Amino acid sequence: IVPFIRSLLMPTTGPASIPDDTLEKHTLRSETSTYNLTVGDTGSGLIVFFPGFPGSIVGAHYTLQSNGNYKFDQMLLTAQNLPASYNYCRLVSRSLTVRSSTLPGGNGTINAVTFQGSLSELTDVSYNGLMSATANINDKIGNVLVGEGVTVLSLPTSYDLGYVRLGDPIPAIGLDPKMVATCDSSDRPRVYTITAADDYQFSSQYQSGGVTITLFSANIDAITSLSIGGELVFHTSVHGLALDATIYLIGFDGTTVITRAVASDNGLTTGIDNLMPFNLVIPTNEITQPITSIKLEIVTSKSGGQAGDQMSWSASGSLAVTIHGGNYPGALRPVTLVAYERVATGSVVTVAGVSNFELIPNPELAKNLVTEYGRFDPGAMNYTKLILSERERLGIKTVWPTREYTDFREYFM
Amino acid sequence: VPFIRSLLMPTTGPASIPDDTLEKHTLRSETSTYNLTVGDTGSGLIVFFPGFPGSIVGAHYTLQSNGNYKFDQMLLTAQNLPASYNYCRLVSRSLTVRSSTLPNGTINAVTFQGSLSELTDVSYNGLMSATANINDKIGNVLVGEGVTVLSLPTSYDLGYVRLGDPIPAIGLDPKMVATCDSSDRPRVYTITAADDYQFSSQYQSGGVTITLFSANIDAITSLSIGGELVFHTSVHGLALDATIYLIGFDGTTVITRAVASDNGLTTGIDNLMPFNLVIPTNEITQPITSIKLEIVTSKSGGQAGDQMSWSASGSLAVTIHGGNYPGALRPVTLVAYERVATGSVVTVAGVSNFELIPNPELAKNLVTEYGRFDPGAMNYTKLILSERERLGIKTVWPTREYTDFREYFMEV
Amino acid sequence: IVPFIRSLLMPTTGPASIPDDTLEKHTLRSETSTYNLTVGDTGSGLIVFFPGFPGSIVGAHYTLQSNGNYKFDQMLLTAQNLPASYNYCRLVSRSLTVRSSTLPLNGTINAVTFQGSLSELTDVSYNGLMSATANINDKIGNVLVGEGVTVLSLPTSYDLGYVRLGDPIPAIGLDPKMVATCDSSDRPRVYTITAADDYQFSSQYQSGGVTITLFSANIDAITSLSIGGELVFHTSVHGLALDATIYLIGFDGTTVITRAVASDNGLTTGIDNLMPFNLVIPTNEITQPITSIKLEIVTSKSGGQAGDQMSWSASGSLAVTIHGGNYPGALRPVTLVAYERVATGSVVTVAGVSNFELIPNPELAKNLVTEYGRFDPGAMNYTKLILSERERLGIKTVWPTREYTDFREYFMEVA
Amino acid sequence: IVPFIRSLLMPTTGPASIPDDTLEKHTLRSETSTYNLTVGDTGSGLIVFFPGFPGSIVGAHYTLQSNGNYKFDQMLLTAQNLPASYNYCRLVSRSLTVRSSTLPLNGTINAVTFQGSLSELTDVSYNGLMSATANINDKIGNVLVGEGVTVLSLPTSYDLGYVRLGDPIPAIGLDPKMVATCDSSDRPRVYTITAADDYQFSSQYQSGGVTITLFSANIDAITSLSIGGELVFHTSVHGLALDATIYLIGFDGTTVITRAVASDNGLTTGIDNLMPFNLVIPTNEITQPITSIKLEIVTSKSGGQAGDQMSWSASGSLAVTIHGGNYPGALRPVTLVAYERVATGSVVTVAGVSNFELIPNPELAKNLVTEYGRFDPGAMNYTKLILSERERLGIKTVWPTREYTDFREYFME
Ligand SMILES: [Ca+2]
Ligand SMILES: [Ca+2]
Repeated sequence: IVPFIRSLLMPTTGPASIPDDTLEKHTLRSETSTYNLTVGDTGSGLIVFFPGFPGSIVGAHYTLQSNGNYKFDQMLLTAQNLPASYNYCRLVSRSLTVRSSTLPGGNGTINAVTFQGSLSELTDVSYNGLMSATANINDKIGNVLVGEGVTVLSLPTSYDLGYVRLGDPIPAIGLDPKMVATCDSSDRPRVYTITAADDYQFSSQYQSGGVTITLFSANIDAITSLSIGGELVFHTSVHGLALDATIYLIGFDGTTVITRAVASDNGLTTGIDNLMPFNLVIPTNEITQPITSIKLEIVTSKSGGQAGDQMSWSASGSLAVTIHGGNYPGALRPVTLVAYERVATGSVVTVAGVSNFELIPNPELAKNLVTEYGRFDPGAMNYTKLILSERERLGIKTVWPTREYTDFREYFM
Repeated sequence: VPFIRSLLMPTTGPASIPDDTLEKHTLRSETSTYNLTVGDTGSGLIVFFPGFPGSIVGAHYTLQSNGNYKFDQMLLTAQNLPASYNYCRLVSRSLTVRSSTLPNGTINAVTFQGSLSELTDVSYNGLMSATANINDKIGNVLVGEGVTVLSLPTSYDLGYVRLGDPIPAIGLDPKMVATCDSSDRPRVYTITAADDYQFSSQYQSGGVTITLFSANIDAITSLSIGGELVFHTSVHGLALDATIYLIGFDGTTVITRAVASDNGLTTGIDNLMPFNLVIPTNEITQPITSIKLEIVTSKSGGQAGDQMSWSASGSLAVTIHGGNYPGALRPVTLVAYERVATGSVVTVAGVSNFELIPNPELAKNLVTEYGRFDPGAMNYTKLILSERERLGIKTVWPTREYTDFREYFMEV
Repeated sequence: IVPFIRSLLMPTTGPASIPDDTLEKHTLRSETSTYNLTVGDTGSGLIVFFPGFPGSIVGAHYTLQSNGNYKFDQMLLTAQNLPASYNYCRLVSRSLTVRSSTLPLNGTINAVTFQGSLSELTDVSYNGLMSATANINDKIGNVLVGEGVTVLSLPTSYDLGYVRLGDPIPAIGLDPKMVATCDSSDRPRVYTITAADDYQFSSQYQSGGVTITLFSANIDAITSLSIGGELVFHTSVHGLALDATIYLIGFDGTTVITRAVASDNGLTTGIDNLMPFNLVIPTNEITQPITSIKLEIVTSKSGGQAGDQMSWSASGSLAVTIHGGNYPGALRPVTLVAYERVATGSVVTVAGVSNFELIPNPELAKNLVTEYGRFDPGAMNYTKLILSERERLGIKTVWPTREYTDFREYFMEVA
Repeated sequence: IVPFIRSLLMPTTGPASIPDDTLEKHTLRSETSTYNLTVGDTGSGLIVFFPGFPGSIVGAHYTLQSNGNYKFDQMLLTAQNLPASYNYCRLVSRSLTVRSSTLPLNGTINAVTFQGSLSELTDVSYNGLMSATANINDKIGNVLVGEGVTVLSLPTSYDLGYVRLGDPIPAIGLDPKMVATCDSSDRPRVYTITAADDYQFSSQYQSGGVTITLFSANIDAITSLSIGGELVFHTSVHGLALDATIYLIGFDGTTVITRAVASDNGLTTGIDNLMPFNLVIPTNEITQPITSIKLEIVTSKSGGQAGDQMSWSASGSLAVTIHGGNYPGALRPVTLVAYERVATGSVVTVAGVSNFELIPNPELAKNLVTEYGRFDPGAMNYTKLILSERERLGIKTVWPTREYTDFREYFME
């Protein structure tokens, strides 16, 4: 059969060019992913996969703790870091399997679902709640035995997608040995607009150390670089007030991933528009785990203050959070969650997969890597469209009990 | 071929676009129904955004005796799509405009390939020249018979657009608003407001105000304004106040933002005035068609004779989020009416068809799919459009003719 | 051409037997509906149709008042009252047109077919109606009143049973106002209201008893219903007595039926005080469609001390049974035709036809022959094919009359 | 291949419209069911399934206790609560698998499909179940728990009407605990109990009153029901008062619901003393399936003293109405899956799919399109043919999972 269809439904067989109209000279590659994750003491956990991610980020593993909160374990990537060798990329196909491979010195089920939004948009991430994230029967699978395993297959979220910049490093020199410079995924940014205050009235008695408040908290999604811009305007009738403002980017496990000062001892002048601008740039290397929320903290203070003293101000303002390349299909959505429970503590949950890409090499590699437009295959796209339209009749799933996927592979070959 | 049917006869329902943008989606039809009231001049203008990917369908303006237009209201779909969906693509759309009441009149309509503020003439007769395409203009149709606006493609293989849906958020402010906006394909305007511009004037209690510039730009949904102005001065004690105004098609101020407040200028130094503005969609009450910057110069302890002066250089960048997404700002279809009896009702009725992706809550009960495979649908669409002139497929029609066209199609 | 499809799509042509498996000896009849309704001073109104109603009730007309409330005008029925001549019935097909016929261009109509019953609509405004359904072929907007709209009844299931019509039964009584009927009953609709689950009431007295509305709920009824169940009261205060009244409210907010449930029911301390509901509301008492039910309870202590604390705790569930209410077409679906900007005093004209399968009452049976009805081998499959291609064929439940007329021509040519 | 037959025999592949004459505009949905049940200390238990239930109730789990009694564990439902989003429903197809997934080889399963409702079973022991039916294709014995059993729902009539889901209706009340719904009602089941026909009661006084259980009867209820009727009492003795209570008992012997029918009802001599029944038991109050009803009557003599005679004669009938009880699938049939010898603490995993034809509630109707559904000329005939050849084809209601799997292959080819 058509090579692309083969690649699409059976990624582990290798790559093939997407039969669309995005004619770029490129090269084809397969990157494997292999992880042996350890089960925590509740025997429950969650793996978040970004099936359509155009690059080396495959997912993240979280363990569920006794207190009911998740805790970040680690990212799941490809064998090598693509940005080190390539500058542009497009995802061709991908599949990963998750199954237990071990038992601790002398158990378990999986629920999985493919959600059409991004991580922070899920309304329920519990083992059982997941089963309702989507209404599509072929995008959910329940109570599969961990030992048999589940297979996650990436299905398209649009074709004729452009190539994505990989966040490759660029030629640069600096005084700081820690300096970092890259060209990021940017085309198709996602933008969140937050009006944190519209004549919001703040009022409180002085207090040594200042009074702190969290003006707002909002769910947003970010895996790679983002920028935060905009401004808050403050009004006050009180003399001697100074502000300290800090933005926090929170991870899926509730921990603080990034903190940035926005205002430091910003004094407020009476009867005037006090401007507090935001000029934040958060680079990818600082994001240690997926960001799922953003909150603003403001600390109001008065230097020569006394117990009882009045500190008050009114504020108005909007921020814009720009996730570079955030709306590129596959970059933040969709998400495939694989949850496991009742697995013996200390067991090994093994992840193994392949990702196939269309790539454009970086300058150094371009000297030795030939690139081409790729096999003309007249009916490949029509066939793909036919297959996907008949998705329900053919039973092509995004999540499968591995045994069934294997049977499906035979019935295909 | 369902797509062709939906495209040319939107009121029959939606169909998936036969392109290569394969996303699991659902198909929906949203109606638009309005009974607009005719002002005392008997003249008015309806501005339609034929390709708008979402719930905004147009805006109504009445023409006043003084010759200026006055904003009436927005024209939307029956329900607010962003409340139920996160992503969208326009499949097809058509709207009819005709008089339904007597308490007379004609219509001129045209489809302009730019955005609203780019039109050079918006008068009832002037519109007839906005385009050279005979199939994109229609003149003096009787208001009682009506006109039909049909949405024709401005590119396929367009991506799904974020709808400006609300995101989960909690804040101390009850008026707090948080959304994920239409962003892909931003439109960017760059304005160099000053390049060593010399300002000079004699003191004056209260300060001296100048409008540094005024420019035409278009915006319906969120936008941001960044950049900076740099000021130089040899005079001591000067302070600046600067404000940005976003103006509506009717000349009214829609939005004001302080950019500088009592910003004092130091001598022999680069005085920086940054712009960090974000204008959310909920604040835009009517389409924005221009932007202007105001600077007020002042000297606190000054006396007559004192000379106020500074030199400035600087550039701003106005980013209209998702502004260049085809259909978001351009094209525009204008339907103008005149000589209609005052107090009459101009009735608008239409259908909008979309490919949509449900929000998280609705996704729990709404099944999404890739959509019928129809091998020759795109080729047939391309053939029809290339023979557009020979087939007479218009973007604006005298309704009677559109109706005949519908019959001649269902019988072919 | 298959008579049934012809009847279904063009009801005014006459009846035909439903090609299903409900083989009963019956007769076929057509009842017309004709009304000249008057437009109120706001120029806005609403006609509610019960497109699938198995009997003579076609709809109800309401005018919109200056204050924003609707006001009941009258019921729309068939030329004759079917229950007076027949005992059983099945709806075959039905169509109605609504248009302005007089002048004292003066108006628009929005119409929609909702898959629930009247009280379940979330928005009944002229423009809100456009969203009641997502089906593009079950809604129509801003049609000129002079051209008009056509309501076409599409099936909500076949192989439906015959419905009892609410015919009079032989009876004699001392009361001249006595009424006895055999009612539509198969497939009742049942609403269960747990009005209170240890609800705590405590109120200051007030002359005449402190009155509260324990609860209010949306329910639908056009014909007889019964209300059963019981409330159990507990109290530590002596001398309290309760008055309870069930109220059945119309779509216009007016009280349609009121029934005493408790009258001077005294409450004994430290004991389960029982308040049973044994209500039967007969069809002839319902003057307009019911859209809500409320329980008013008046608590009184024997003294009469303005301000005297009153208290009791209550628990209970009531069951509201709408006889035959779940029979498809009896309460759902509903087709609403709203009009606005019509000149005050104009006449909105309604004209239609209802087709039925009927079983005559005893007296008429002596002269009306009944039969099983034409065998037509492919009629049901043809129907199913047509309905499954409903969107492709554009078969609507609401149409701009001009289009429906074109559709009829396009049909009589092929056949 | 007929989608409907595919759905019917292989529910996990998704829904299809029933090819009968109930032509309603509807939508099609699949709801999964996933449960990890824990085995008690006897290593024995019972799962009761309602294979044809038109809605979200799939079944109930009971553990067998050392004393030989069952104990209710929990209900087994679909992933989401259908009555919250839809108002009407029809069951298209359904299948569930039951197998052990953990070990802290242990155990066997016996399963049977009984044509009555739960309380009508004459024997619910692990081995007794094998006789509940004579149909060889509706019973299966000693399947290993590790391999598992598959319950397949087979029709109990077509051309069934849509069922009201017990959805909430718009209502407001003084009580925050107020509940109001439109219940499954078409085709009610009615039990008529003549509790007494001039029954003579006589007993010596006792401080506290004398208690008797006039009668006890097996009835079945899962959702709302009402009890009506009346008892008439006669007596020659002065000063007697009665207390009467109705108790609705669960399958495990526990009291699920209690209602006072008479409280301090005094008896007047030489007159007909009326004791009406006006009970309405809403669904939310039924915590587990009801399998019996009993009436308790406490006779007391106010000014009574030791030695006092107490007596009365009674006559009466009650009518218990189970709303929608006789709708095929609502109470009957029932499929019982029993397991024994399973290691205590093991997990018995349940995983299934339910397919429905539904009508959305008013809010969802604004965004969910409904249709009549694919015309498929021979689907019904093919279904009738298949079912008539049920024995020859070996189409079972309960299967050893391995065989069901083979059956699926033999069908897809
Ligand atoms: Ca393309
Ligand atoms: Ca039948």
